[PDB]
Amino acid sequence: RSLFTPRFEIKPYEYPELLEFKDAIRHSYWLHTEFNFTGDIQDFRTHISDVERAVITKTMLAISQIEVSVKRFWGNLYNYFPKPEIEDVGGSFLESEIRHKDAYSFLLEKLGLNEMFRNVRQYKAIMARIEYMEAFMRKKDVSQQDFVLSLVMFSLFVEHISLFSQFVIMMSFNKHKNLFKGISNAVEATSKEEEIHGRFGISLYHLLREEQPELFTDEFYAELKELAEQAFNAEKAILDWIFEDGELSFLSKATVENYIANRYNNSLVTLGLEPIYNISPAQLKETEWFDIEILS
Amino acid sequence: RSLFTPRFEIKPYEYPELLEFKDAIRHSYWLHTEFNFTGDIQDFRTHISDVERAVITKTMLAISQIEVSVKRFWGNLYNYFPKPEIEDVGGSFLESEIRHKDAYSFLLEKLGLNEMFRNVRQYKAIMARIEYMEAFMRKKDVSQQDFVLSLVMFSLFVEHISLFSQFVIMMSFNKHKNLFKGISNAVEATSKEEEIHGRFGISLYHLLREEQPELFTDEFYAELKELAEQAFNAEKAILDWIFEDGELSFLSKATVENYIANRYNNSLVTLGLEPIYNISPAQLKETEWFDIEILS
Ligand SMILES: [Mg+2]
Ligand SMILES: [Mg+2]
Ligand SMILES: [Mn+2]
Ligand SMILES: [Mn+2]
Ligand SMILES: [Mn+2]
Ligand SMILES: [Mn+2]
Repeated sequence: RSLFTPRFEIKPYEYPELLEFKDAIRHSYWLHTEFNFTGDIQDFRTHISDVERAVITKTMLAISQIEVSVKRFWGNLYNYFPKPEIEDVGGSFLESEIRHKDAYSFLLEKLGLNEMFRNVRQYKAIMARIEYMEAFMRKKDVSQQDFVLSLVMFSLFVEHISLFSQFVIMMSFNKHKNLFKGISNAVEATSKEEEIHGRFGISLYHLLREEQPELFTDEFYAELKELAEQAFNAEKAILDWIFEDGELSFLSKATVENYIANRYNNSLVTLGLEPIYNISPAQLKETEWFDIEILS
Repeated sequence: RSLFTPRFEIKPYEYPELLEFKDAIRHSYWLHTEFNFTGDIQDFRTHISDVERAVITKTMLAISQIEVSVKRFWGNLYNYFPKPEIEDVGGSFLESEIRHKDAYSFLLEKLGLNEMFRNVRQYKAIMARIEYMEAFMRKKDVSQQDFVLSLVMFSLFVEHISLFSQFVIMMSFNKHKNLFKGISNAVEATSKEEEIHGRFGISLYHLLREEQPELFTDEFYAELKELAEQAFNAEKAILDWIFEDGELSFLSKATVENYIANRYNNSLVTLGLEPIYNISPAQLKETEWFDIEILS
């Protein structure tokens, strides 16, 4: 049994447990047309302060900078792991990313953000994210080991963390102020699907660690740690930018930073590595409603 | 404007009209778990003749030989036409083919046809189909002209013709005898999506004819006609095989042949070529109910 070995016949499956990720993404299926964003537009116009409007503007630009794009990694995974069950999951995930793109493209239009988004790659903090996401993928085609590192970084640090500070910010407006219910619904649906995407990569990692332990060298983990540090520093910079004009009365920048730092620790621990950030349990209690909503 | 030219920015779309095929396939979305097949299994065991059982067995094997496979052409289209709107349609189409695969894999298992399907290449007519489908694709990466020929043959023949004799056969049991209602519903839903798939390819053909006329040489059309004839001969052989133990009391082989010969003529006319076959109006009237059902 090897993930890298092509298999022509559909059945019997070699990795039947992976099909649960296809079942999961079918259950999570959603389209933005299931929500009416009229109340969100009203909220953006007259129910928030200028400080809050600046936060929401930059948070939605940051979400869209990932979601409003062509995302083909999961759809292409079969080229590296040529298994029928890999294509079943990867192609279903790619379609889910089309649905996400349509949702956030619609929201950019409705919030009047198209012009700002056209220039989004101008913001220094966005450039920092682009830098690490490009670094994550740069060598994916060089070797099996380099591909596996790209897969791990994408699954555990992009899919499970990059957008989550923005997801928490947007859903916090609904939790604390009963505002932006439509965007809260779209963000919740998106979060659940990104959780599924990253968990697929975690399963692949555990399989790969058993099948080809020689890929997982000291050098592999040292580079992974360096890349994860670059990613966290960039997502902190995104938070500094989002809150540059003032913080929210109901959710501080530090609390959001603590939330994603805990997710970096969790990803490192999932990989077998040590956690490195000192987490506030009190601030985690402040945001734990989000994890209960997304995962329960 | 050129389909071969990469575009990075999502909006504005260069080919916004192609997004209607994404809308269409979202509207047609279905899973086989929406249907109860228990009545169909009982029908297969107890409510049909030995002649009818042979027809259904081979017809379901023939549908499955295409549908129960790894089908990546639409997902890979972006590699050749690197447009966001192409990925939107192609990725959504690929996911629809995963749903088709799951439906017919389920029906193979429920009808006890797994072992027959494992040996489906023993059948001469199936080998004839494999041969033309391989011929359609084997040069797709040699040149732009070869890729477009593969795209045209896949669109106008594999998606619009290959399975449709089998779709008509399966839905005819419900139409004339109120049997196999579950499979009728699944085949109807499959037919609607294959219609959408082929229509997308037709739209691409018309665009390419205008943008890239240098591809559509006398030699291109000569090779197209040769491949189309090879494919139609093979689908006639599939029909001969499906009915070789006897024809149905309510639907003759000639009537089904006439139906697909008309579709074949129509694909040729769509391409600007002459129709090949004389078509019986009376037999077309016998199967008109099917086109009404699919096109509603
Ligand atoms: Mg909920
Ligand atoms: Mg109907
Ligand atoms: Mn997404
Ligand atoms: Mn994702
Ligand atoms: Mn299909
Ligand atoms: Mn199709």
